[PDB]
Amino acid sequence: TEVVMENVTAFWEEGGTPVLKDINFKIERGQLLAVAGSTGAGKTSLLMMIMGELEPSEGKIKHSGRISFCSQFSWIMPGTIKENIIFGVSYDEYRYRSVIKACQLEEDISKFAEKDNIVLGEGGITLSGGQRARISLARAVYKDADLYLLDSPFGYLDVLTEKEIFESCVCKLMANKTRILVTSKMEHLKKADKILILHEGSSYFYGTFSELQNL
Ligand SMILES: C[n+]1cn([C@@H]2O[C@H](COP(=O)(O)OP(=O)(O)OP(=O)(O)O)[C@@H](O)[C@H]2O)c2nc(N)[nH]c(=O)c21
Ligand SMILES: [Mg+2]
Repeated sequence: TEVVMENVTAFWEEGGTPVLKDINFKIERGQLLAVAGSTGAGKTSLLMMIMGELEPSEGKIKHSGRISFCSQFSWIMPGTIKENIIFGVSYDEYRYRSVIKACQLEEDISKFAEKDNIVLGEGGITLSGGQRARISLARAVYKDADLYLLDSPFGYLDVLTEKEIFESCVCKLMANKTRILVTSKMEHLKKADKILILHEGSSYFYGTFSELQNL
């Protein structure tokens, strides 16, 4: 197993309301876990526990190795689009190009005369929300890691572009990698190896899409 939570409960504030309550799941190496639930359900807080930023008050957690995290809030730093995606990791042309194709960024980049050297974050280009989201996702996917934590990464995308990038990036390009994707979309839940739906900190459902259909 690469990631396990067993009977996990946690609090952000000593003696507040628990942000996660008796949570259970397991992901084997290379699988995809979909994490769903309404705002404030605890999805980002669950990822923070995996990243060691929130400690359990009850229960056990297993994970090892390097993490790459994609925030639900896209961001860019001053530098070229290539520098933003590689973000300090060593460069490889094939890997970089594979990521930007999987993220549909090749189309955007081909329209600038400076191509991958277009400068972001310095008052020239103002990117759209969807462009900034795809760059943020590409940054997280380019990094080599044992576990990818993708927190609602499809912000501002129309539903067909979201579907296409889910399929080319999260399912195909990342097929061999352990992934946790925070997402609400039916096709993502259907393609995941497991689904965890959170509601106000609790496990509303944990199992497969097939199991849920049989209910
Ligand atoms: C991300 N985060 C959330 N909280 C609070 O933890 C509770 C669960 O908040 P959440 O951010 O985990 O919910 P979720 O990611 O499901 O919501 P969404 O992104 O809108 O879809 C809420 O009370 C937050 O205010 C947080 N509280 C502290 N103290 N530190 C944090 O980093 C933090
Ligand atoms: Mg969140």
